[PDB]
Formats: sequence, structure tokens, C-alpha cells
Amino acid sequence: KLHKEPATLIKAIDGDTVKLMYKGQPMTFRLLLVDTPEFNEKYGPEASAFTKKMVENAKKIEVEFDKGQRTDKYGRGLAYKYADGKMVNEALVRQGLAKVAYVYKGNNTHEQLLRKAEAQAKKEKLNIWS
Ligand SMILES: Cc1cn([C@H]2C[C@H](OP(=O)(O)O)[C@@H](COP(=O)(O)O)O2)c(=O)[nH]c1=O
Ligand SMILES: [Ca+2]
Repeated sequence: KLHKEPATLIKAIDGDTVKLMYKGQPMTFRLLLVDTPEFNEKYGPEASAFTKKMVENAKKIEVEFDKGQRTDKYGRGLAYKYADGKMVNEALVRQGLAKVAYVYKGNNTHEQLLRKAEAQAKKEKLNIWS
């Protein structure tokens, strides 16, 4: 079963990538199951600002690795991030600032939760879906 672990914010990079201090080591983390646009693309700045605000204003930040691989080929930690108990991955998708993507079996525990959030954002024609 999955478990949440403490992590400290170093710096928000963009919508789905952040630098955190995990177990005393500075690491770049990439959010599982989602894809925010590049800062240079439509809604890119919006997604960056959303994530930045959410992580910087948080009292507690936690990371939750899935059951599979914990890092990607670029050395980035792969996890679900929580800001005061609220999952950032889900928040972005629910806001239509990120699409469900890179769904790989083994690291897809929250796939249904995220797809539900995407469907609602799409139904509401929010941002990316506008
Ligand atoms: C989210 C995620 C991304 N990735 C890789 C796939 C993509 O590789 P390629 O760059 O070779 O396409 C890249 C997408 O990241 P970004 O969306 O940050 O660019 O990160 C994984 O391997 N596993 C994951 O769980
Ligand atoms: Ca991206």
C-alpha cells in the first residue's frame, strides 16, 4: 500500500516539475500521471503559477511514491505530491491545467481518480478544455 512521506520545497519549476528536499537530498520531482503544458505553450504560465502557489503556500508537503519505478530516465522522482493533504496532481487535472498522461501500469494507482477529475474539467470546459 502507498504511504505519504515528508519533503521540503526547494523551488517550483513549472506546472508538473518541482525541486524538493527528500530525505536530506535535493531532487527534481515529476508529477505522476499528468502533463502540464510547457511555460511557452498555451496555459503553460497558468499551470506553472497554479502549482507554484499551491506548493509555496503549503504548510506541509508530502510525496507518495507508487508501487513501481520511483525515478524516470532523467533522474526525476516520480510521485503524487500533496500540499496540506490535497493532491497537486489531481488539483491540476480538476482545474483543466493538466491532462492525464504517461499512464504506465505499475505506477497507476490513482488513474481512475485523475480521469474522473479530467472528465469534470472537460465537462466544465475549463482552461485547456475551453
Ligand atoms: C510522468 C512521467 C514522465 N516520464 C518521461 C516520459 C517523457 O520522456 P521523453 O522526454 O523522452 O518524452 C518525459 C515527459 O516529461 P515532461 O512532460 O516533463 O517533458 O518524462 C516517464 O518516464 N515516466 C513518468 O511517469
Ligand atoms: Ca509537461
